[PDB]
Order: sequence, then structure tokens, then C-alpha cells
Amino acid sequence: LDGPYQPTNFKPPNDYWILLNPTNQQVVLEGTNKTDIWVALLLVEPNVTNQSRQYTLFGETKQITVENNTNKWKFFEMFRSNVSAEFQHKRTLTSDTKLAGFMKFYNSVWTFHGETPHATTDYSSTSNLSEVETVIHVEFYIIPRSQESKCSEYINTG
Amino acid sequence: LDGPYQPTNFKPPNDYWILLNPTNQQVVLEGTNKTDIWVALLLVEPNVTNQSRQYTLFGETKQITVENNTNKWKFFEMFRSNVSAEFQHKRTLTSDTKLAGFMKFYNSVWTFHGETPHATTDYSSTSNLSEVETVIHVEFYIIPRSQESKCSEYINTG
Amino acid sequence: LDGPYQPTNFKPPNDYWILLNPTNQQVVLEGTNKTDIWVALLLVEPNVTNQSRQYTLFGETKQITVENNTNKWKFFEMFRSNVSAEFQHKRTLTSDTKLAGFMKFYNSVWTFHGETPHATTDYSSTSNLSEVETVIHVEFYIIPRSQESKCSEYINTGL
Amino acid sequence: LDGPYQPTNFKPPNDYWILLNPTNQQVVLEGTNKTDIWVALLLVEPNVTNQSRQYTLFGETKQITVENNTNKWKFFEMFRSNVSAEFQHKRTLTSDTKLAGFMKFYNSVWTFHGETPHATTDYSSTSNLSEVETVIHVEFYIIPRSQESKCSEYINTG
Ligand SMILES: CC(=O)N[C@H]1[C@H](O[C@H]2[C@@H](O)[C@@H](CO)O[C@@H](O[C@H]3[C@H](O)[C@@H](O)[C@H](O)O[C@@H]3CO)[C@@H]2O)O[C@H](CO)[C@@H](O)[C@@H]1O[C@@H]1O[C@H](CO)[C@H](O)[C@H](O)[C@H]1O[C@@H]1O[C@@H](C)[C@@H](O)[C@@H](O)[C@@H]1O
Repeated sequence: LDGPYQPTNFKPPNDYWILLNPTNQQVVLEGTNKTDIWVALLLVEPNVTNQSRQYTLFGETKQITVENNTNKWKFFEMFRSNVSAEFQHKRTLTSDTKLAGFMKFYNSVWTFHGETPHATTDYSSTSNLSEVETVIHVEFYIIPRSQESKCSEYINTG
Repeated sequence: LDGPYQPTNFKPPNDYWILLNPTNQQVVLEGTNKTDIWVALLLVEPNVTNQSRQYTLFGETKQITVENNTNKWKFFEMFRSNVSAEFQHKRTLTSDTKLAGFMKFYNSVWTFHGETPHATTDYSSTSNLSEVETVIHVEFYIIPRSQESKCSEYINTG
Repeated sequence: LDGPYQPTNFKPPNDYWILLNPTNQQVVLEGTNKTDIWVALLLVEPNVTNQSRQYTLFGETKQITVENNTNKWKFFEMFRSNVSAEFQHKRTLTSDTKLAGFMKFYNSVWTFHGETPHATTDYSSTSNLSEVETVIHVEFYIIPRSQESKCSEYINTGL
Repeated sequence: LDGPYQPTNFKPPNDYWILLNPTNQQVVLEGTNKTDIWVALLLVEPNVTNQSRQYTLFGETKQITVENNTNKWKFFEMFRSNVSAEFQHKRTLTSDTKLAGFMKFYNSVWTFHGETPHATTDYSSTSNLSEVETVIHVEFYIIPRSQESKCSEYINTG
């Protein structure tokens, strides 16, 4: 656990997790290589009735549908592979820890999804992992992949 | 265990789980009241690369991007509350079992989501539950909400 | 399995079961938001002939007729929706496990009723769920709604 | 099945089930010996919001609170053992058959309670069983106690 770090932008190094530690930022992280991957993590608070909210993603103003019927926080992982496409709601991380993850590894972009305390890893695929750069809007930490079991413990139990 | 029943277009009774038992149908279920709820369950088999597939939802042809990196099956739950809107990927049921659920209950439509064996129920809201009808493209079973534990057990372990 | 917790007076979190484990307490649980829901669980031991017993519910003394013809324990679920109304005997849980359940979920209070090992949930509606507070007179456990099928298993077949 | 019989006021014989077959009556049965047994079965249709309803029981105007969250019918068993006492809601039969039972046997008045198809018998005891008389508001059948397993089948499955 290296940190905490203040909000910044950088190409996270390969084989390390970024552990994201929002307070109430709407947009937690923007990641793109400007070719074939745009990923954004949106934070929806508990007890949100189905509505359209405005988010600024990669400088573009977007209306995205959100709902949270639970007493947990939901990270909406929004994804597109074309600069011109609309975002898809690809994954959800449902959390009473309010921690999320981002990693560049094995030509993939890895996140956590599902509901704490059983949240697990999945990925999106790229031909251009080296060019993936993240704007991180929250305090964060850096955990090596050799220590993912601790990262998964912090995501699931805090 | 009540069934199996053949695929049909019908109004499911309130307070019963429809336990859906597909082989490899693309579109498992289409539910709508034609006013404020459209829900479709799409079945995505293991080891699908990011790709746009065609699905006919309520007589509308849709090009929907899907991905499954896993050796499990995924039910993509597509949702909208307006006839003129595009479908959003609301939820995912990642399944060892290839079973999914649908129930009209207590003013809401209920489905399962998450990853087996930890799939859980959540709802979508409507002011018009009584007119919600389903096209079911798969063989199904009917479980009373009273036996919701048995339905969770089938969803989670087969 | 989260607990045991000691008897207490607190505001149970939404979307968790409280699993109530009495010995011989008369009043197991008293839940109210002081506006539109009062729920009390009374515990009537096996082989009780028709009789009036005294209970203190929400600091008021009540005379409630009870009976239990069985070798199982009965949780009498007493209810009202008005501070000015009398309690009615709304539900019964007939139990070999001596376990009962309470949950705040989906704008409702949820309890178990019927007879082990086939007890099922039902609900009481409220305009103000989050103000429901509970005096719990017994040892208890906490089970997330995500694990309700475990809670149902415990209710029906025991700890 | 001995019947059908039309609604009537009579003294049922001991060791016979009266199988009650309501349509839409508020009050199914009023039984008393005018000494230590008063029992009324009220019928409450599906999807009834907590409300105060009016019933005439043994000539008395009563306001009783009822609720039925379910899509089954509920028989509210109302009891007292003194003519000047309030009724208590002693038992419920939650039913998709709409069949209920009444029997004078041994030292007791018997009814069904619980939820179909798991409905079971229970009793109220009396020192005056032979003077128990019933106003039956509904079509009914008579079944000997020797055939109670058929009575339980009918109550539970139709
Ligand atoms: C256990 C049993 O047989 N219960 C049935 C009940 O039997 C009553 C009679 O045996 C009666 C003597 O003739 O004794 C009653 O016991 C009490 C008195 O009521 C009480 O006043 C007194 O103070 O103490 C005595 C103790 O002797 C018994 O309760 O009769 C019921 C009325 O017909 C009948 O419904 C009940 O049958 C059982 O009920 C449950 C729920 O409905 C299940 O179906 C059981 O399977 C069922 O038992 C089965 O049927 C009966 C006829 C009998 O053959 C059982 O062996 C059989 O399993």
C-alpha cells in the first residue's frame, strides 16, 4: 500500500492496482488511449431513483441513466471502443467500502465488479495498452499485482 | 417443481418466479407494459470478444455490443422506461447454471444479477405492473415467492 | 454468521435480517417509528391453555389473550398503525427452533410466519421505514438480505 | 362429499367436517354455544390494504382491521370466550382454493389454518360442545372425520 496520492493524471505502470478512495466525486476515473478504449467509473450514492445525470467524460457532456435501489454505493463502469460511440454501462461495483480498482496488465484494463464482499476482477481488451492514461479525480493508492489478495480484501472489506 | 412449461406470450401471475431454462436462445425474455417498463434478457455464451450482435426486441432490431471473457454464461438485462429510448445494459447475471428469473411482485419487476453462487434479487419500478406481459422464448418453471429460497438455490447451484 | 449481539435498543440497518434467539423472554422485540407502525413479538411457550397475560409494549401495560395447543413455541406478532389504536394479533410463527426475524427493506417491515419448517416472510407497509427503531430483549444475529436463504434456513431448521 | 347444501342455521353433528365453499361473502361462519365459544370466519380477498372493515357478528356491529398482501384469499378466524368481550384475530387460513373447515369433535371446535397447500388443523376447547350451533352463509359439504385426509386434500388443493 503506497499512498495516499492526491488526484492526478498518469499512465499507471503495468502490473499495479490503483485503489481509488472517493468521498463524493461523481466521476472517479477517466481512462483512454484515444484509439480503442474509453473507461469511466461513475459513483452513484445510495437510494437514487431512476434518473438521467450529466457527467463530463473526456471533455464531452453526457446524459447517463442511473439507479441505485440499495443502501450501498455503486460504481458504474462506462465503456466504449470508438471515439464516436455512446458509452455502454458495462459493469457495476456495488460497495459499502467505497473503494474501487483500476489496473493495466496483460494487454488488458482490469476493474472490480459485483457486490462486496464478493467483488471480483474482470477486464476490457486493447491492442494499445501502453497508451492508456488515467485522469484520477480521487485520493488513491498503488498495490502491486503480487499483492492483489490484499487489494481484493480492501475492495471487499475496507 | 412446477413445469417445465413451453415458450409462450402471456401475463405471468404476481408472486411467482418464472425460472427460465434456455439452451442457447439469443433472447430469453421480453417483458413490457408498453408504458414505463421494457426489460429484455439476452443470453451471451462463454468466450465472446467485444462484438456487436443483432437482437430483435419487442419487434425492434437492435445492434448491441456484448462481451463475455468468462467460461460462464451471462444474461444481459437490457432496460428502458420510454418507448422512444435506446436500451441500457442495466444488470448482468453471470451463471454456472444457465438459469435466470423474472417475477412481478409488490409493484415491481424482480430479476437476479451478480455471479453464481452469489446472485441476488433487485427490482425495476413501474406505475403499471398489472399490464406487464412477457414473451418467454425458453422452457420455464414457476415457483411461488413463498419458496423464493428454492428459486435462489436453483439460480445459484442448478 | 454475524453475532451473537446482546439485547439492545437501536435502529436496525436497512436490508439486514435481525435473527432473534430467545430463551424464555415474554416480549422478544418492540419496533416502531412512532408514527405508522408498531410491531411487538410475544413468545408463548408450548402447551399454554387459553388465558390473559400481561405485556408491557412501548411502555404501556396490555392484557392479551394467548393460547398454544402445540409442543412448538409461538411468536405472536402484535401490530397497529396508529399511536391511538389497540394492538391486533396479526401473525403467528409456530417454531421448533425458537428463532424469529425482523428486517427493514423496500419501505416495509418483514417478519416470518406460519409453522417450521415451512415458515415464509410477509410484510407491513410504512411511509417512514428509516425511523423504525427496535428494543431487542434477546440475543440476536445479523444476516444481510443477500443471504436471506440462510436466514430462512436458520428460522426453519435452527442454528 | 355430502352436498352441496345451501346457507342455513343448524347444529352440526359431532365428528363431521363442514367444508365451506364461499364465493364472495364477508362472513363465512358464525358459531357459538352462547357460553364459552364464539368463532367467526371472515373472508378477505387478495391485495387488500390495511383497513378497518365492518362485520355483523352474532348481531353485534364490529370494526375489524384486516390486510391481505397476497394473491390468495384469507379466512380471518375471530374468537372470544365471553359474549361481552372483544373478538381477537386468533388464526388465519391463507388459501388459493377458497375452501375452509369447521368440525365439532371430542371437547373442541376445529378449523384449518396456515397457508395452502400446508394448511393444518387446530382447536378451541369448550366445556359445552353439544350446544355449539353455526350460521353458515355459504354453500357447504359434510364429511365424516374418518375421511379427514380427503377434507385436508380439498382444503389444500381444491
Ligand atoms: C396427533 C393427532 O392425531 N392429531 C389429530 C387430532 O387428534 C385429536 C384426537 O386424537 C383426540 C382424541 O380423540 O385427542 C386430541 O388431543 C388433545 C385434545 O384436543 C385436547 O383437547 C386435550 O386437552 O388433550 C388431547 C390429547 O389426547 C387430538 O388432537 O384430531 C384432529 C381433528 O380431527 C386432526 O386434525 C389431527 O390430525 C393431525 O393433524 C395434523 C394437522 O392437520 C396433520 O394432518 C397430522 O398428520 C394429522 O395426523 C393424522 O391424522 C389423524 C387422524 C391420526 O390418524 C394421526 O395418526 C395421523 O397422523
